[PDB]
Amino acid sequence: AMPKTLTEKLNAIKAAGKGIFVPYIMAGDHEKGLDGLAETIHFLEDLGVSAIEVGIPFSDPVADGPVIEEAGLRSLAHGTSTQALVETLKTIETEIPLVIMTYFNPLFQYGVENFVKDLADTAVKGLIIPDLPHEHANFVEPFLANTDIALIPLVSLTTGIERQKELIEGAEGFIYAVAISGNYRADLDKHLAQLHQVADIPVLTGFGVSSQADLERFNAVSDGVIVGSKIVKALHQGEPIQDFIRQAVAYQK
Amino acid sequence: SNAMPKTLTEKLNAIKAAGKGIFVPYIMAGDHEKGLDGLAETIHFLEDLGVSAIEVGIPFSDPVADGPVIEEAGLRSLAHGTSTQALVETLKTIETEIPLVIMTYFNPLFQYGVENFVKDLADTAVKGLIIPDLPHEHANFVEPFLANTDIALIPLVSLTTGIERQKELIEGAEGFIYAVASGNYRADLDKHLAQLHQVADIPVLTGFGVSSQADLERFNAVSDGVIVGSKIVKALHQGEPIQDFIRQAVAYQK
Repeated sequence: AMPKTLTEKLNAIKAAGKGIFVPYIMAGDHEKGLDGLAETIHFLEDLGVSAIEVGIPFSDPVADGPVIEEAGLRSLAHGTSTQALVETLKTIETEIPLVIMTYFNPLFQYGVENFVKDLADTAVKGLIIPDLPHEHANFVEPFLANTDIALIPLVSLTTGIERQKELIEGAEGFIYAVAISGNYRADLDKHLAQLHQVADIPVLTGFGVSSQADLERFNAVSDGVIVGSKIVKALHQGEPIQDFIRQAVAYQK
Repeated sequence: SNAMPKTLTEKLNAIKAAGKGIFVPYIMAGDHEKGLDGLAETIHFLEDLGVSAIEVGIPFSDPVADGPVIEEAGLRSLAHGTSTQALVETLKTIETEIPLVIMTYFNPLFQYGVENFVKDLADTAVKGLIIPDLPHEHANFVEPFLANTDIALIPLVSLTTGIERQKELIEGAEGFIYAVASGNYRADLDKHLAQLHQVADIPVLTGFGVSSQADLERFNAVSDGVIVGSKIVKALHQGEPIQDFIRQAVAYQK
């Protein structure tokens, strides 16, 4: 198509028998932060550089909190890789359905289609991708079409009900309710119950369950609970957690 | 509908229908004395307690491979409140005849929205894009959005992994080619650089550590030019002299 101006400009320098010189700078690494970027660029322009590489600093998307953040670091230090996890999961036989929770990047690096196909014969029945926006569900949903893997949607309890209906339309597996300042104190119990009524599949409460009291409260207004930090921490530190789980599983009505 | 209903929905509905609460523990895969080899043990432990399902976390691994100087520069930048959104806005402000090449890992791009990012830079000095951790097989996530634009997607080509293998990357290259890798008898790099140089239809630049004029001249003998990263970032930060080095480098004639 239309030739790109960067190719043209570099070809011209080469054609003139001059060496191409491209400095790299980190955007925002300046006394004035991003307000220093123009100054740096013009400084390099004045010296007649061919082009300038402008780096964007990398921030991770992990928002799970310290207990789980540390568990991830321990896991990586044991040499855990996505590929090795998939292979290990093929090994494991269980009647319990497994739900994979991952951020998008590891999935993307592995290959979404590959990941789904490689788990076809496993105990994996669900997939949660916390940083995948609803508008970009097409990155995963097509590959789950013929499979036994449900894409679980994360639904914010504080958003309007029409928005929640949109998120959960065509949802499979279950609905993961999340609740994240403001002079307005939201009644979480009310919102949870409202979501519960509206949904055609099970609604689980996925925040703030650390005690039997928490567990009973949320079971009154939903189908159940997801418990993360407490279990991860207990397993790591060797605290007994059997009693808590036994009691939780035995919740009736 | 016409498709088979998912087993997870059925299993959870059955627990609910029995009037029992659903209970789902989360575990981090690999967080065990035995690492991944402990996963089965943990799952069976939870199965024995009659949990409804198990959430199995995948650890997130950092993609940054830039080295200490640039790693530190990133942390400084973040501590100044730098965001992708603010960078884009700042770039709309900047007028320059020099073409700018954005280097980013995929995740920040993904978070921003690839299409948004490209459209938001449409009228700016950005003419190139480098995404070190974008696998060639998944170039469809970016390439389509660059189709009608003036932004070239620059490929990283490894000199060690053999040029013919990376034929697809090189043939479908725009902007320039970023090559990555008398003494030490690893003169395989010189040979590979020269081979890549002949085969390429656009300029080939060296992205090995250039820290001296000697480094610069060596690579210019077998390529069209160099990219200089750590040396410049460190010098700007530490107030080391850099103007002379750049002046000399820009002026170099073979």
